[PDB]
Amino acid sequence: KMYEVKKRKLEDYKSIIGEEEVSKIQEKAEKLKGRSFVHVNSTSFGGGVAEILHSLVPLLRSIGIEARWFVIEGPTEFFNVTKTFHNALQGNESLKLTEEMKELYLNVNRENSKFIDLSSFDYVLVHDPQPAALIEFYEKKSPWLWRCHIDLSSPNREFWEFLRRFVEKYDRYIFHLPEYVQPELDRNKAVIMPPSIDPLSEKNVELKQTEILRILERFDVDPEKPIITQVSRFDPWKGIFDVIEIYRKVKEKIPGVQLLLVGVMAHDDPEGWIYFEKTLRKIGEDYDVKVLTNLIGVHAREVNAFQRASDVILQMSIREGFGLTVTEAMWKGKPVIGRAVGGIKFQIVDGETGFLVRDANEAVEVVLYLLKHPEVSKEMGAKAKERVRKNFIITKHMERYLDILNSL
Repeated sequence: KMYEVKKRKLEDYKSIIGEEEVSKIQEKAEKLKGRSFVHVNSTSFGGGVAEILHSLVPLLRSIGIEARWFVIEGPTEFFNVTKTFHNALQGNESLKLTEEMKELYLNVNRENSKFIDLSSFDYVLVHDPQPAALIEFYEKKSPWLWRCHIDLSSPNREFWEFLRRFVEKYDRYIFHLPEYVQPELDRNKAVIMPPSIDPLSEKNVELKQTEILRILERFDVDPEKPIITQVSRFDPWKGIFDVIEIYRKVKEKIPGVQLLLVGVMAHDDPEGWIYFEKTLRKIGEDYDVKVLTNLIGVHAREVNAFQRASDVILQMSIREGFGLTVTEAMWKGKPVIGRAVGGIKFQIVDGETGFLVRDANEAVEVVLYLLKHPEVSKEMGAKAKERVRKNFIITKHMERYLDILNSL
């Protein structure tokens, strides 16, 4: 039941990246002019990958590459199975792979493969596990790349042994960061490509001051008082309780300080909602702390407003992937205080773009320092934006793809 998904042009980013960068990109694109580059995944809706593809595809076409995008479809059971796969591959050991599951998985993949001859494109890229087995139903005549968005450092063995038979047939395995790659795979075929942000999406586009204020008021956020923020999915290893504590320490000296705990989570995330509830219990009736989620109307655009209005942003994760929330904050010129883990450690240049702290106590002095030194804050912020502009925006993401395709 596979379907292809139905305006972004490199020109739209010229003002952001400069003519030089634009030429460099067009240069690399030249060598691939006319070639078909197709993407395959499981959804054209929501944020994350889908959101990026909605801009990346038209963006590639603007530089002359026949980029197309297809989404596989399947019964709800297929996704319950792939949901199980996702968790198992990321480490959950209590899950079991049954023959019924393998079959359903392979059959759904077999079905989707009938809709279009993916093997006829010059370059085929498959995102994540759900459609990895598509490479199995064609006569491979060109390069097939596997884009992995999850953590495969220590997978439930039986699920990985099953999936690797398909994955091993790809010419490249593209991971977010080192800590997520599966070390068993051929070293020269495994490649690192961090996720990126699209400066023009709802989450990152620069909002007008009137809109930001209209959003802050709607959520009872006072822009005239200090604001510290952490946007993250509610989970136990995100330092949410540490941030609450940091906020309380800071409040002893800056009584008007407000804390924004922002998070968007699927309804299919009980553990997340359970933690969300425990956070509200911990906070109690201190309403200077705002818990902002999609349960109560928070979406991309308001998350955008919350980050812009923040004086300081934190990311006290104990566990973290690349950490795009840090990328978003840095793009908005905000100094970020975080723990040196995953992409947080990679993105923050301590003392330059933000600060890497070890515990809550350090975090406290740094937010107080930043609150006291707005000039240092602006400085670090500008440098933080510059680092994102040169490394983690969608056009650099697209350029990384060109480099890969060209190396084939």
